[PDB]
Amino acid sequence: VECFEPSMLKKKQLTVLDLKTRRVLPEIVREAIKKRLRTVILAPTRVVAAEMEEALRGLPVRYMTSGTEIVDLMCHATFTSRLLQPIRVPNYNLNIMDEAHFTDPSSIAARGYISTRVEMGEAAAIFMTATPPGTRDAFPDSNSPIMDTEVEVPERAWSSGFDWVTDHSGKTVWFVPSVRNGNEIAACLTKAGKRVIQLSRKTFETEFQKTKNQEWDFVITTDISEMGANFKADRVIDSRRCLKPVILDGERVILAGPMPVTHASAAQRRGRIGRNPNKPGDEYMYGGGCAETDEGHAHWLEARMLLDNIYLQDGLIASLYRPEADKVAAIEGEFKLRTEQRKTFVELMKRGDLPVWLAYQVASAGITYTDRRWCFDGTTNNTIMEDSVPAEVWTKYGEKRVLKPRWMDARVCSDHAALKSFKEFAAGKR
Repeated sequence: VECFEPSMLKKKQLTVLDLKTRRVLPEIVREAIKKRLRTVILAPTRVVAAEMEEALRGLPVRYMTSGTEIVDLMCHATFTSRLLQPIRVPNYNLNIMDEAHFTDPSSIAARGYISTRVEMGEAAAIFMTATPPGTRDAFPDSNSPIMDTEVEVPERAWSSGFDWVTDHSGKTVWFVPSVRNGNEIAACLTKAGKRVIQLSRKTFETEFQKTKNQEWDFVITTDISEMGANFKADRVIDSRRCLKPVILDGERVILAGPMPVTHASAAQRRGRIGRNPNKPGDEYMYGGGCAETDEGHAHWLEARMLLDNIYLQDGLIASLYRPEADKVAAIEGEFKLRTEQRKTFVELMKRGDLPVWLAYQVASAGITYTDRRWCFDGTTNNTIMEDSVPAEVWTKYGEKRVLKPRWMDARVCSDHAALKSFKEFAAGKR
């Protein structure tokens, strides 16, 4: 609940610790070592993993990010990846997930595996988050009072009518629905004389350090900053919008929206500020309402794809964490692959860096990892565009062909670097 007690470490217990790194995590870790409980600590990002190392200095933690530790620490994604691969992973007696609201498929699957293990009676778990899966509170308490204001927020370059944006003399974190959208606002700001840092999923791990090392006026970020990113800011501007990956007719993935964020997302975005007890009056400006946009969101179907392929016990398939389990319509076990296709599936996701859903379509079709023929033999309306002309690649055979994947997932080309990565894939370069 609000305070940790040693009883939470008992098998069969699952606790949502709302709302840390603190001396709280070290407290938990000390209690776990004293009880000789084999423990995992799951961090959302490497940035958070490094922060954790700092707080846990002196404690026997194996950082998978003496030689003899009984506490392991790794990223959410790493845990789930190790589960899916042939790799032996301990049946941890205690599972600690930090920023346990993370809606990445790997994170959802991890919650599912972990929560099933506690239901079986095999482990305990602690899910640490200010915004539990399921929450409807966009305005949770904070360390210091926040001034909340509903206002029209620009989503395109502007010149007049938004003076409050540029008249501010402090530091602002501005949440946008997409990289491309952030690029436009960033350009507008920079033209206006501001110093801007941009953050997204693919750049976060390396670019977040700029917020410490460089002067800045605005951070333009996608939803990746909802996962414990700490800024020394006094204002958040929140579009209150996101893109929603959606599977259409079981045959394609589109990026729907922009559309309203969940209450959890809004709460996390706002929670970037109001954090300093000695600094009341941080500002949260928000530009729309919330909605349950995690319903029918592809990430929870992708989570099922992952979990269907993780062994737990003969004949058993882990269920999603119950508060999240209605976000997807699927039959448990429907995505279970046989050993060789599973291996292909994993390789497409890791080395291939393909979205889960796409990796599944390819693997389930009996295509081997290196066989890229599918990247070119799709229908005309699957052609991927580059600067409003069909995108082209040289195949590993040396033939120039139009990128036209058999299965279309919009995430493969939603911004320049995504397209650059998929073109390299289609070319057989990884």
